[PDB]
Amino acid sequence: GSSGSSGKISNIFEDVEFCVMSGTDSQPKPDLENRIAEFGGYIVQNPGPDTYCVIAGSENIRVKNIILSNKHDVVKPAWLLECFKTKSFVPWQPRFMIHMCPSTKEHFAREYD
Repeated sequence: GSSGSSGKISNIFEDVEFCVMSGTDSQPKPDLENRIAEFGGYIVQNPGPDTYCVIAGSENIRVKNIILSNKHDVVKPAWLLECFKTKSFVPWQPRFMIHMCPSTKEHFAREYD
């Protein structure tokens, strides 16, 4: 709907969709969902053509389906924290990303070397 003077912490995730499948002990699944939004981010249920990426700390039923399709990329729920603690858009890392399309993974392969 509409709004007035929103009280968002930052806009780092401005116009950025987010889909959380599962979280961790310290932080529950619906943990980042709330935060992200506060940082000017969008939270959906199912990943689509207008989705940045997925956030999954482990492998689950739903998460799997997304993996099989090999269309989107999976990321750990921790990477999100680094942004909440530094209030900035932290650069993707090989330790945070769990699954990356064959078009993106290739790029990382080089970096490793």
